[PDB]
Amino acid sequence: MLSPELLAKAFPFHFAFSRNREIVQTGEVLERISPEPLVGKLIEQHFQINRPKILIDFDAISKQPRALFILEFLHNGMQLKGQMMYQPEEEVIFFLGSPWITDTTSL
Amino acid sequence: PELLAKAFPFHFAFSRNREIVQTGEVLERISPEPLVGKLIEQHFQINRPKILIDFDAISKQPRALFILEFLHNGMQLKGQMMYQPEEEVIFFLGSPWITDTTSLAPLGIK
Repeated sequence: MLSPELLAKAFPFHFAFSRNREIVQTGEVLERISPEPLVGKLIEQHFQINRPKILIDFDAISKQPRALFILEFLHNGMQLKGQMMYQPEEEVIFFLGSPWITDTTSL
Repeated sequence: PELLAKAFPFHFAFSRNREIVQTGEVLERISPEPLVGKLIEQHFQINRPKILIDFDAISKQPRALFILEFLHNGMQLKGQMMYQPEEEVIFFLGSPWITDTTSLAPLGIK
């Protein structure tokens, strides 16, 4: 029921990836923040998954739809937390992440 | 900053009297009634942690993930409660859990 334009705007720090681990879309704020452009790049060159303890693996990720995911943006060290929303029809996962705001979190 | 208002379109901010003083762009769009000036407990419940809706109590859980439920439709918003001592407000930087059913459409007439 969710508009793709609405989803993207609702989550300014999201990224979406395909099963080859390539990033296919990013939110407005995330893109503006990254030094390299993220679309076309592999997840593991820009992110680390801190929680749950699992592989950056499309299939492994699709098996945990209720888990709170915590990813680190390797560039600034921000801890992004959120849902990994699986779209089986599109063969895309959306990490609908947003940063924890601590005193030393720099955007 | 006031980028915070933009990067968290579902946020709301509140004061010690539990009055909502500010809301994100998307939260207002989907709300059945304007939230600014309303009391938190008329519109939301806290599911996690198992705490009172209380400015002081919330301010002492700075590292907890809060789960609030928007009472109107059962939407679960998850996020940080970020205290701002200099402004005398807490920001709930929540985001909705997204399901097949999720609508981020404005409500229409009535």
